[PDB]
Amino acid sequence: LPTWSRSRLSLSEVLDSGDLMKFAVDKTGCQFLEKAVKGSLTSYQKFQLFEQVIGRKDDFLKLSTNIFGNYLVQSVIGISLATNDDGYTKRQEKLKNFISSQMTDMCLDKFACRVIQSSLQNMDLSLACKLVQALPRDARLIAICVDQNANHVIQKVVAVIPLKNWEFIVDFVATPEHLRQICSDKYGCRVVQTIIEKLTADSMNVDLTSAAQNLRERALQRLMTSVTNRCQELATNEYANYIIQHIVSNDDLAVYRECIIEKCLMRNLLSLSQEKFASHVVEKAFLHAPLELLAEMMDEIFDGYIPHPDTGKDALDIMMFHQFGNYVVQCMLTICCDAVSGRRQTKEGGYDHAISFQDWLKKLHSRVTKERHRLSRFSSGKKMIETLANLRS
RNA sequence: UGUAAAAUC
Repeated sequence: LPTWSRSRLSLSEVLDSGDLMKFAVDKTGCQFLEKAVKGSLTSYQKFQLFEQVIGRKDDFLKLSTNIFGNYLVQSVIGISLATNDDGYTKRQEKLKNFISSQMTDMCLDKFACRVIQSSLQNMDLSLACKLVQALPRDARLIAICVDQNANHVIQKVVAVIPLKNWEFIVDFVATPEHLRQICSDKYGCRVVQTIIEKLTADSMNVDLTSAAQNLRERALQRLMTSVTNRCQELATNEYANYIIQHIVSNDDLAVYRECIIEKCLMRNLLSLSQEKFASHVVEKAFLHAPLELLAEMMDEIFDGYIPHPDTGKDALDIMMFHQFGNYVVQCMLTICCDAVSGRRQTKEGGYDHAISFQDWLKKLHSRVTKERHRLSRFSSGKKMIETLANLRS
């Protein structure tokens, strides 16, 4: 802090001194400015703030990447946008040019990415769209998606910019090798998740024109083709299993839920049920499958696999006592008890499938009855016994 | 008996 600067200090003093940049990167100095710029500003105070804070590229970049300064930058941007005077256009154009030119570097900065984010939602839409065009289209875009901070720029784009402007991001991410890298990442998955939700024709998109719905659909199909083509890899992955679960769980993605079940899960239920990550996906599939697929799933567990040649152990034996598989059997049982007890719809496709649920329940009850002694050794076993006991009444 | 995210004074 400059020598000449103690409480009861004026904003004009700071602005006139030429020492703003020193205040803005200081904890106490920036604390002062942040409070001062909330008050009533005259035209000239605003003019000076515009010039010193967002007027020259280097100082703007210096403050934007600063732990304290980035807040002041955001406040002054807000004030610039609220001041519809004659210099309005030149200021917003300049701000767009500054960020545009250092896009990647600002995205990857812990503090500057915050400046990018408030600019995206606050700037006039037409100028915010130009910021989006400045996103990199190479390895650097993956870098942004997998960064714990930068990924939020992409999420903000998805939230507040119309799809046409970021369609290149959808196609970039659907590129097989990009999808593999991004979906194998903790933060990269969050980016794909938010895109999927934006691209879903849910109650949140009813404000779209039909042309915009058509655009949304194409982008959805292109992304989902890539997702379903790598479904096996994604369903079993530590991070991307959550995405597959979301797709299977969401009624508004019903057709993709079915694609996944048919071409990924079916015939692999026994093995997937024994995976740490995929076992959760299998549960979701049971919970949300349409009746016809559900019947195939059940039939696969009860009679899809040949029992062990020596011991006579079947798929259901393995699963009941497996560290992860036991949760799938509990899920199967709970579905059946919910159906038979009315807690779950049994009609679907014009028909009441109650008889099928009773069928599957009887099988499970017969198995649990015969194995009650071994099952009572385990928490899962006791849970199933109790589930069945609570049903009788 | 079994997993992620929710990121700045």
